[PDB]
Amino acid sequence: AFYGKVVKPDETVVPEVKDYSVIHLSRACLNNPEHEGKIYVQVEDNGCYNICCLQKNVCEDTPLDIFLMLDNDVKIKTSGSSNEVHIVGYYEVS
Amino acid sequence: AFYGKVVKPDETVVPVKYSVIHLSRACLNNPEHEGKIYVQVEDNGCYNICCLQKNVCEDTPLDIFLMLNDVKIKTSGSSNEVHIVGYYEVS
Amino acid sequence: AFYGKVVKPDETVVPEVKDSVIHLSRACLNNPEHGKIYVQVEDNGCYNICCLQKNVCEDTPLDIFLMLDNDVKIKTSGSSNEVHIVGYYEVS
Amino acid sequence: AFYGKVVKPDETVVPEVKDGYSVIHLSRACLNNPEHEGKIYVQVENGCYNICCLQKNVCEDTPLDIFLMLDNDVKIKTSGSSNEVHIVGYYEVS
Amino acid sequence: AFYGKVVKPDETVVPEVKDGYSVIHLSRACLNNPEHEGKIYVQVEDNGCYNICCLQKNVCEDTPLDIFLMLDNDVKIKTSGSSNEVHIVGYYEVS
Repeated sequence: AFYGKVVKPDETVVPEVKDYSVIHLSRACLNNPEHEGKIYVQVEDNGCYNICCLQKNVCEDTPLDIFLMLDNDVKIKTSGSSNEVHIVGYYEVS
Repeated sequence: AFYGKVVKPDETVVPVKYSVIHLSRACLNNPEHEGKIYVQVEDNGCYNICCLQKNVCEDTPLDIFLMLNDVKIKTSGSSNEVHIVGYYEVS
Repeated sequence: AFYGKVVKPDETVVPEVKDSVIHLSRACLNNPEHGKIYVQVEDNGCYNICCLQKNVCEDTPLDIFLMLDNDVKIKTSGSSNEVHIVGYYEVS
Repeated sequence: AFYGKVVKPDETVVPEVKDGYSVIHLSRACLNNPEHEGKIYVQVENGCYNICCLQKNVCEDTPLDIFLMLDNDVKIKTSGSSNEVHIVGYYEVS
Repeated sequence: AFYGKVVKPDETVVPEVKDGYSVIHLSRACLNNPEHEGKIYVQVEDNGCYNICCLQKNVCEDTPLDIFLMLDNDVKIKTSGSSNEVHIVGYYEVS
């Protein structure tokens, strides 16, 4: 079960639950970005923690290994430069 | 069961030997054009898996699973070919 | 079961025990202001698990298993910038 | 079963086939005090695909995750600057 | 089951065999406020001596690893190059 969402800045994504109690993040990647600053991908659980940092041309992508419980209503957001981030992974149970 | 295809820029790849396919690397090959190039997956939308650019970053390892969901692979960006490599898998 | 802690410099953290094992998945800086900073675990001996700096490398993935019962310890050493540890919990 | 080979430039490696083991997994590639400063590719041969790109004092090592079928008598070679490459992995069944 | 060792430059390390577990997984190699400025390689022995990674003071101080070593093979780990210690960190695993 493939998972993918494009995380627009100032849009907070709570991942939709197809079927699967958990979600696994495998990749984060920018998309021909315009703003030239760093951007953080964050999960809100509480507390709000940085899972990765992208800064346009220097580092446009990074692998991930993040498990998120969907029943825990985990939240995903960007905070740095105003750029969209492409999340890619797969669904998983418990 | 080894998997490998060279993705020409103006070519969209649909990978079915096994049920799922695991991507292990995308890598350039003596590229000539200098801009960035993205590797993309289409499964209900079109998502970037990685970004490659001559000199800056010519390859990256991958850990992406795709259900053989009639997923599609394409490159976007520089007029450069990209070597996708991985392996097949059941369940 | 998601895990996350912000390890302030000169605060030594023993990870919270959600009802047994913990896997470290990421270490990452956060708009740092101040050189290198190391993330360390003190399992008897004290081992560097990763190295972060302001401009060269602000985050890195991790793949570390830690026993919570073994009272393993986490600390940063070097430049005084906060580090976001992120991972997930696991049993046995 | 540990696997290790030094892939000299312009010498084609077909990994020795252990009886019992059918597949071989590549886990890491790394340079060794290289002399020529150009880039070098590691390749596997249906077709001949670049599995990694290494370069002196720029990117000397990389992790790998390549499974190769031993019965298919697949081939490994480096193609670029005249530098040797250290492949490390393990033998495996199914 | 955590594993960690600091490989001094003059030392060949054979990882301790914790019974119950059979394999050992290397997760990281990382320097520790190094003093010498040359590059240093992390190597595994056996018949051969193979480089798993390369570390240097200012350019690249750590790298992730994903190396499986069978404890049955009593493999050896050493660094060769600049006189710097390298912190190997990982965990034990069964089968």
